[PDB]
Amino acid sequence: DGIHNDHIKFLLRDLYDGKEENVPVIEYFGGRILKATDEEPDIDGLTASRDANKISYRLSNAPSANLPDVDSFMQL
Repeated sequence: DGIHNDHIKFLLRDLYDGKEENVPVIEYFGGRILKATDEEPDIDGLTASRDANKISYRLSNAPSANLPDVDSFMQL
């Protein structure tokens, strides 16, 4: 703890000038998230709609073998 806290202190004082208000805050300490200057789904076999109440994703019922990564589909 000691070693880490000297680090966060050293680090605050050296890049936040004491102001812990400057230290950004997240819900839980998890993995960084990817920013898209797009924000629009350029994804095949997937359609994307939304209101103020609901976001709709649905995948083409066409038998064609074009669908999103199981990975991508969950990042979304």
